[PDB]
Amino acid sequence: SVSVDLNVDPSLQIDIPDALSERDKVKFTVHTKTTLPTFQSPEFSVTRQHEDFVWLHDTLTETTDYAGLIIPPAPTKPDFDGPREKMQKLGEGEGSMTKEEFAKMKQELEAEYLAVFKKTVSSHEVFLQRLSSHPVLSKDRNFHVFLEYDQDLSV
Ligand SMILES: [Cl-]
Repeated sequence: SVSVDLNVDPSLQIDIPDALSERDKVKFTVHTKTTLPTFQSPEFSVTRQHEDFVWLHDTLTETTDYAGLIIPPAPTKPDFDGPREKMQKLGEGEGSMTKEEFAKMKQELEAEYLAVFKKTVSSHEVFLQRLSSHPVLSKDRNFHVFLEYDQDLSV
């Protein structure tokens, strides 16, 4: 009854193995392993912010030679407004609940926050993996710069 999709020595693999939120602004570590000779080394990482993924998506959709191609959708902007607001209300209510109840609700809201964080990391990673598997878009020079250039694209 085994039913397995097998991957053997893939040429280009991109993941986001770690991410940082600081006052709800996210820095994604974008990590590439590749056997392709078009990259400057076989394994490397860069830091990216959401705005950089939007730059990349916009650059690809504005490339007229890609009119016949399907560009994968941009990841959505991280949004922690919900759990953050609940945290602010909770903190204000600390005096009104037992220490036990507070600590339980605190850990629950932290779990909420983490779930939002994981989902956005998913939105961002899937986008890059969809690009990597496209036989044309994976070769795109702007996609390469996005993966390889270890400086802050925004500033
Ligand atoms: Cl952000």
